[PDB]
Amino acid sequence: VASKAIFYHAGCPVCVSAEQAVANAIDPSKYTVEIVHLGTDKARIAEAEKAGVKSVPALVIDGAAFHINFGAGIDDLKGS
Amino acid sequence: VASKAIFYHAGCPVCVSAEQAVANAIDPSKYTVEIVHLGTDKARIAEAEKAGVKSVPALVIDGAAFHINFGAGIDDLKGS
Repeated sequence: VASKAIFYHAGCPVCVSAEQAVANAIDPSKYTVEIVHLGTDKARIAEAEKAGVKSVPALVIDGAAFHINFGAGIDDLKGS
Repeated sequence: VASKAIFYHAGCPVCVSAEQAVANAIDPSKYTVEIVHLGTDKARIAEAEKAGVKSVPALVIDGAAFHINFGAGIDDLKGS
């Protein structure tokens, strides 16, 4: 087993930077990196709200969503 | 490699959270995390600027600065 690290992002440039660097620097041995793309699935947005994802990209560790490099917020994805 | 990750903080509560989770997810066996406290050395603001550190609780990996959940603005600790 390992710790849980859920990485939410919408595929934004800033998100790619965090994914490529930080999310790849994290080893699946200690932390299971679960990347969730919000740039297509609008149903998972409701999940992000409750996960603690208020911006992207967000690294949810133990429930705490660390928003690494503010590219877009969840409000920016929340049109109507 | 064993390049260092430069973590700038200011003693704020957010520093602790980032240090506990993120700074252990990126262990020194991969990247040596260097804890830089601007609360101790104030003349290091000029260094942070050139490093790319626009805000505290943030880490610089191989040169790329990533702000963890946006800790505190560097200009919040600075006047003019």
